[PDB]
Amino acid sequence: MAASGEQAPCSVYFCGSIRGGREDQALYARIVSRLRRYGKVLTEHVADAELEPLGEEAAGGDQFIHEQDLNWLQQADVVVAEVTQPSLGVGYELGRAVALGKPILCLFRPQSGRVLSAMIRGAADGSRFQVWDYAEGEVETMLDRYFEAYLPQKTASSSHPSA
Amino acid sequence: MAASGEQAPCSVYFCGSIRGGREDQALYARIVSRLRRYGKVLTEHVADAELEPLGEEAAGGDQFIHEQDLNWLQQADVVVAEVTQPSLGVGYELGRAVALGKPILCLFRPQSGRVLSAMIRGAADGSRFQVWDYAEGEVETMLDRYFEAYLPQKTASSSHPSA
Repeated sequence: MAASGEQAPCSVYFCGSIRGGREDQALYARIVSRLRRYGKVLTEHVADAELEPLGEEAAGGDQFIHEQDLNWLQQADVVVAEVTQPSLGVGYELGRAVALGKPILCLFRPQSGRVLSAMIRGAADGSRFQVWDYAEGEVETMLDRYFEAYLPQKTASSSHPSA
Repeated sequence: MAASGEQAPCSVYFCGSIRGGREDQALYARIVSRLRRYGKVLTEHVADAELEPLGEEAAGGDQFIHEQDLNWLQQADVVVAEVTQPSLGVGYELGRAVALGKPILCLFRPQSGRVLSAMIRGAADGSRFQVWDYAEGEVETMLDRYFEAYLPQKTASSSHPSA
């Protein structure tokens, strides 16, 4: 079936250190579901990691996981990383995005108030890089405020002017 | 007292997510002692964090901690980050070094075999970025092999040609 006469949305790269596959994996599949609603989620690897037996060394391909992550992260039109408890993938994904990434939204939850790493917090430039606070009960809101200041017509358009 | 008629060594930036101040803090002060022997350690903030009451929010300056870390990390002639258990500062320090850093040595311990993050491992380019394995009983060796392939005359020089 030919695609609708509409343009393609944007892409979102949600980072969320895996190292195994736990509740963060479940929260990731949900968070990934919202980002997947806004546009295309490139970090499909994440969240889609619950399937098959988990355990890092578990079949998967750490190199293939990162390889696609670095390439897609580079193909990401929009990037947001979840943060709360210590995380190497989140720190690397946020640091790499700081330099190779452009639009970077970071999230830290106060419910645990684990004080976001001083590095991610200090990186706070408020110039594409921002550390917003949130909780599973309002994560969608954090993205809603940021995206509301963003997705204006990309969200939907009844008219489709010639390219 | 005027400095000896010798040139200045190199500088080393040892990264080691703090978030509090624990054994990693003690292992950091020691590791920092070896790097401090090779040249100048810019991450003086780390390790030197045991003093005064710890607790992140504890007096210190998360922004000042990162601020100096980012600037010094940029002034680092050599950079090595410790890795083993999940860490946001290590992930960010390694990611930022991947892009802004140049010489980057990463360390992961097999004793716990926590499988280094797929991102740090996948970043394994072996072109300044390398993930070496080690244990508190041989950490100095990891640095000794890397530095042995490095600090040749900078270690010491009886002659001091004009410059």
